[PDB]
Amino acid sequence: HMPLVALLDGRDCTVEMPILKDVATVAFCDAQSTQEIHEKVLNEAVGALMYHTITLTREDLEKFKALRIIVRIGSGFDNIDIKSAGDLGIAVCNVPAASVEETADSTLCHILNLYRRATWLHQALREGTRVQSVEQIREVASGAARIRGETLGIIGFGRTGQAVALRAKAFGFNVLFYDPYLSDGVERALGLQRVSTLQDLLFHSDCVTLHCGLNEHNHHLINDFTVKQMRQGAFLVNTARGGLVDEKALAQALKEGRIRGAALDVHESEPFSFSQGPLKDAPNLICTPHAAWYSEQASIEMREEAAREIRRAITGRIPDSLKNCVNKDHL
Amino acid sequence: HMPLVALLDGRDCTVEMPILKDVATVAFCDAQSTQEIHEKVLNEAVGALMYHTITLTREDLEKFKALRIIVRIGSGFDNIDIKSAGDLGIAVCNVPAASVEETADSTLCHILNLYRRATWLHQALREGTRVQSVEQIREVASGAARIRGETLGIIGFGRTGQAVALRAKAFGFNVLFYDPYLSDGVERALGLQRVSTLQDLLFHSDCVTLHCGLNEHNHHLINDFTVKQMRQGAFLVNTARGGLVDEKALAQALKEGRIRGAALDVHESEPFSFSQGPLKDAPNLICTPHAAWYSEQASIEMREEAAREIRRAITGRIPDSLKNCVNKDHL
Amino acid sequence: HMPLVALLDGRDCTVEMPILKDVATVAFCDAQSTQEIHEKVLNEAVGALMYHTITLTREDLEKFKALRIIVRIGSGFDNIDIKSAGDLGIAVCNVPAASVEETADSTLCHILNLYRRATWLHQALREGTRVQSVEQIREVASGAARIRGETLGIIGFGRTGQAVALRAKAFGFNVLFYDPYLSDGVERALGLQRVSTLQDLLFHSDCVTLHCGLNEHNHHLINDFTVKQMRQGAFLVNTARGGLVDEKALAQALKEGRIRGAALDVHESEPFSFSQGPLKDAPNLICTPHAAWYSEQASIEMREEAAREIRRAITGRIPDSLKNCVNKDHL
Amino acid sequence: HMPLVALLDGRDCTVEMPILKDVATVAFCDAQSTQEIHEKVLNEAVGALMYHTITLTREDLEKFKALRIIVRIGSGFDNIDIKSAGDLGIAVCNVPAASVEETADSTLCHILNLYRRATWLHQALREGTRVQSVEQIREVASGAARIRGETLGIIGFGRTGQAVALRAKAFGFNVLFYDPYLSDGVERALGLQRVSTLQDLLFHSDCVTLHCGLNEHNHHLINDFTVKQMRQGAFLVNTARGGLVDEKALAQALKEGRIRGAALDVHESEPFSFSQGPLKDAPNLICTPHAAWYSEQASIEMREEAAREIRRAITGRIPDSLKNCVNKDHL
Ligand SMILES: Nc1ncnc2c1ncn2[C@@H]1O[C@H](COP(=O)(O)O)[C@@H](O)[C@H]1O
Ligand SMILES: Nc1ncnc2c1ncn2[C@@H]1O[C@H](COP(=O)(O)O)[C@@H](O)[C@H]1O
Ligand SMILES: Nc1ncnc2c1ncn2[C@@H]1O[C@H](COP(=O)(O)O)[C@@H](O)[C@H]1O
Ligand SMILES: Nc1ncnc2c1ncn2[C@@H]1O[C@H](COP(=O)(O)O)[C@@H](O)[C@H]1O
Ligand SMILES: [Ca+2]
Ligand SMILES: [Ca+2]
Ligand SMILES: [Ca+2]
Ligand SMILES: [Ca+2]
Repeated sequence: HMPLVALLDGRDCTVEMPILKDVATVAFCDAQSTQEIHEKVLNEAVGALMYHTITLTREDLEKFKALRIIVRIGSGFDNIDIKSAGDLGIAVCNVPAASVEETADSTLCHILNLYRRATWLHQALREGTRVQSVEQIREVASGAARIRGETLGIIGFGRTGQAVALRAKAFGFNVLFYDPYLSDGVERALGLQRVSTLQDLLFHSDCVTLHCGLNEHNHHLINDFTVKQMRQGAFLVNTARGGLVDEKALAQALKEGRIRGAALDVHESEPFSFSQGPLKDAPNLICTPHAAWYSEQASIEMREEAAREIRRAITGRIPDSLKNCVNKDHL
Repeated sequence: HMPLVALLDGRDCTVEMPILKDVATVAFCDAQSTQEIHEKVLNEAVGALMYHTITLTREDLEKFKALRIIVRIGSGFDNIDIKSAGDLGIAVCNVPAASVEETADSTLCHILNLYRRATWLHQALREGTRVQSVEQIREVASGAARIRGETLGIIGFGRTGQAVALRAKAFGFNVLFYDPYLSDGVERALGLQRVSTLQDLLFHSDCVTLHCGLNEHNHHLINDFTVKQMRQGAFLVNTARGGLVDEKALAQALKEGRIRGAALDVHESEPFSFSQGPLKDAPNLICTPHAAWYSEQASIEMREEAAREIRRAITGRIPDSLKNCVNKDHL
Repeated sequence: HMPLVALLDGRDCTVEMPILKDVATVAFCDAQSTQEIHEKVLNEAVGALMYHTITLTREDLEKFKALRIIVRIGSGFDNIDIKSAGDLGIAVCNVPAASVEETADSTLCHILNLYRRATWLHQALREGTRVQSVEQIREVASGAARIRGETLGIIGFGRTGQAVALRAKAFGFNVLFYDPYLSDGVERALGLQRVSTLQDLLFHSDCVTLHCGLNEHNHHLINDFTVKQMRQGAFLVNTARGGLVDEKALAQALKEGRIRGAALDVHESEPFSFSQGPLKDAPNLICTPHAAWYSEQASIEMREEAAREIRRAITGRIPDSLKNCVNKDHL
Repeated sequence: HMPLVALLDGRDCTVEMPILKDVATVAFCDAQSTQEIHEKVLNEAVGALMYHTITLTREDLEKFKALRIIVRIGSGFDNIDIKSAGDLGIAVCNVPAASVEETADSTLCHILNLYRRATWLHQALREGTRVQSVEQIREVASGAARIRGETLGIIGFGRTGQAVALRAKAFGFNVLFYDPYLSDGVERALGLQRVSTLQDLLFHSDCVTLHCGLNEHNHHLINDFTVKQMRQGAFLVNTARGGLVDEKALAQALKEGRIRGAALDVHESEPFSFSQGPLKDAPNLICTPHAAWYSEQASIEMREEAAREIRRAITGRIPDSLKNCVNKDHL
């Protein structure tokens, strides 16, 4: 009788089971919350696989009586109290590399959608707008702007942020980044300008894109205060984490025109709806349902890697055998 | 009393008049056809400014009794019989450089919109789709594909085509082009692979993008025959000219899935409508109303350049003074 | 009995003969001048292969009594009177693509050799210089300069020039070019700045590199006059043609320090010697013996292509069958 | 009376003193070894500035009776026992960013010097070689190779390594790297392939370039064993640290042709001489006297930064105030 591993917030384990067949019994819960988890898993689950639709607090984690590893199928782990998980003796891991370029591609797509208004232009044709003269073109496409010379400010200069920068350079962007945790000179290897503070980044950027994890020190990084530091008519793009932005502040900025447009793949409350929330009636808003990460090859890659990480934890020694443990310090 | 210059298919001459004030009387016609042009212009117009919403055949041009220059405010001139215009002693000019990067940016936006489905994903949220689980994400975003390793086939390797290639390289595309008029070795300077025939390009390309003018030899370049030469599930993008594609052929390819998606800024009949035409009910279609060229700075640049070209023709010697005459041979 | 083809200024025909065996008798002359060509070739040679070490004037070409094609094994043809050759009914062809990237790589090597002084630094160690302290390093390497922010001015924006630009961009150069024959907007497709005149290019460039053919209108393009228009302490690089530079002017500029250094793969009189010529005692000079074009694969590629061009001329119709005829107008 | 700071292995403190004037007395020793340091500095020196020409062992550091900070004017600190320095309560710092791009430029210069033989070709002309025929060009330039398609293997994917990769991509290199300390996915952000082991890197690379620090685990990383794992006729470039290569092994590889050429800015014993050492008579060797880092702007930048770091240590709290302390763990 092998250890039990549970896919907490999902139903499909097809990609994982060929890797774990002779290692662990695999069950799933399709649970949005811990309340919806059968007590068989809580008391006996040795490992857990998990996406982004369930959050595990210290109280949620204290209900598990035998869990020793949690593997987030994906890069971000802000939905898990990793320090409490470490206190309780539970290793938390992630899969960081699978969707780096997918997300950067989705990001560039949203950046170009703002500067070129292709998505809004398509809606206008879906809604029946007639664009016959060169002069109706200019009106319907009003706001489309030349990209060369514009300044793109990247918050978070890690893997995805650097992929964004590389792509942005080819379109003629002047690319800056702000990352207060990187060592001196990372800007030089890649031929970019770096700034010391968020205020400087927002001050100089016509378009601000977010590419940092959500941690204890940057909740609502974009807030009513820091939004006033953004250039008039600036763009905001967020394919990182919804909790990084105060949507109430953003909603007002868009309504008053202080921000000309925003493209958001993530939101404070998901799933997102154009009928519920602070952006209920905000203008110049493009939204995708947390899909910037998804490609068929990326989805398979991350699930196979996560399954292997579970295998390494069961058959090996924690945390030495793990390749992407994110709470070694708290463990 | 100065020579008369007429903005044929438009109303706004504000950008042009400061340049032409002391050179020519400036009138406009706001005419979609030659039938709608007041006979005062036909008999006395010495020069003409024109966009893409009116076509001038040999018969249309023979109605002008004093015209000696036509300046297309824009790069393409397929809407003017340039060889007959030259026969009749009328120089035809264009403005090629103003929207090179704007169009390449719109093109990359449409390419990424197909590979990432951001525009379709936004529609699904506008239509009320609920995307709660990781598993509804995969379904709603089904078709989104990893770009690295994919092959982008560029038809037409001129200014816009080369800007497309440069940008595409940064996303990991394998970029080929087909241009049967360029000299030997242009592929080498830019680090790209070139193919000899359209069939080869379509054979190897997962995504085909068009960046050639519409001339007498490539009407319906993409037709029922050449569409069968495209890879199964390939992408098509067209920000060049609508006449290059047989939409009846494309409509069927999209319906049967031989082409997974198409992004079109231009169409056989403009203005485009999702309710009229061969693509009335075609799936996986993204459309923009011939706006890939438009930025505020590009629109001003092209109009000022065209006004200067008109000035050079009136005050100087034709065709020696013109900087962008496109029918010197037929003149 | 087949037509005779002669390798005029060489001995080795090994690469060409498998292609021409059943098409033409192949002889060689190893001749630096026409005076050294056996009269059998002059009177009967139907085709000719040729490198850069022999020049054919109208008088040289009038000695051939049956020649109908000349194929330059290489890109440049300034050593052939192509217009007189056309008058006499002789097609002249070249092979332009084989060494585009080789030359751009040699160019970047010479550019970096000037900015980094690696070649001069190696000489100093060959001559026995002792570099022990950080302070002898600065002295021996005195002149080495930071590249980011420097301006590279490209004269000639064709295949090699554009390959130079692409590479130069990655090192942080600000790249301009001057090419008075290209159409409007070529700078935009590639994300570069263009200037109208040679004076402007030389005015703004810290390092000037030449990548244009030698034609009737740019002999001694760099002369005593235009050298005074160069920035103080500027760099000059020439991998194009020696006839483009007045070496007497350059020698003085280097001696007086108006030019800090020059890297030359070509020269007014070849073969080059550090003991003969106007640069006999010029300082800060790096020289290579007209080898910027050479790689093993490039040398084979060009010779096979040239052999095929000869084959096409003998077995087909001139000039219709030729792929790289450079005097179709004069023919 | 202020604290004393000593430039140990140098004489020039001009750039540093305006920053330290009112903070510390500044003396210099111009010492290649600790034996040559006046005892006034040993007993009273509170801080130390230092380049790469003196090494400080535990025994050297134990002679200082009041030293509390050492600042290496430069990136590498392999010449300082940092762990013993930390044991003795001495913070060790460096200046990492000043010469990132200078070194990458020197590296690319040496890489191109090998592939293009420009430096060797210039020597041949200095030695009087006559290169008249196309056929003497091929012989004298024999070995010059086409770069597109070649594989560049980077050992060490930090700041300089990544700058090397970016530049190398533009020349057509296929760039791999090996860095066993970086997290999963760094290769993806930058569009490169990564390998797990040194053997794999050496196996696939036509040209191997070193860009890692010298630490306790990679002395003689390139040794007689690992040299046999290099591809036949491969290139080696080293602008990092001389101690990374067994020159006896390299000397033999070059003599037998297993390595076609090597470009070395650093060496096991410096200063380097072509008359002393294991490479006394090694062929196909290019050498520079540890100058890859030097530009005028880089030299000033690093000295001002180091002076500021000394100022921060004297006027602030160690190690909290330091911006580039490299032994916080051992302190
Ligand atoms: N508040 C913040 N502001 C800017 N950058 C941040 C912040 N928090 C984290 N980061 C950076 O975001 C990056 C995440 O990269 P990755 O997780 O590899 O995509 C890291 O370089 C972090 O240092
Ligand atoms: N039928 C065709 N197929 C491929 N390329 C074409 C065709 N017709 C024209 N072109 C090319 O399209 C390019 C137009 O570039 P531009 O007008 O500068 O954007 C030129 O390089 C033409 O040679
Ligand atoms: N005097 C000149 N100044 C600047 N560019 C020139 C000059 N003469 C020729 N060229 C350009 O040099 C380029 C040669 O390119 P290629 O022969 O393809 O390497 C062409 O673009 C020419 O227009
Ligand atoms: N033995 C080694 N093999 C490969 N990479 C190494 C080795 N030792 C250190 N490195 C890497 O070298 C890089 C140094 O970068 P930097 O000091 O920023 O130029 C870091 O990424 C290290 O992980
Ligand atoms: Ca703006
Ligand atoms: Ca596909
Ligand atoms: Ca200078
Ligand atoms: Ca080789």
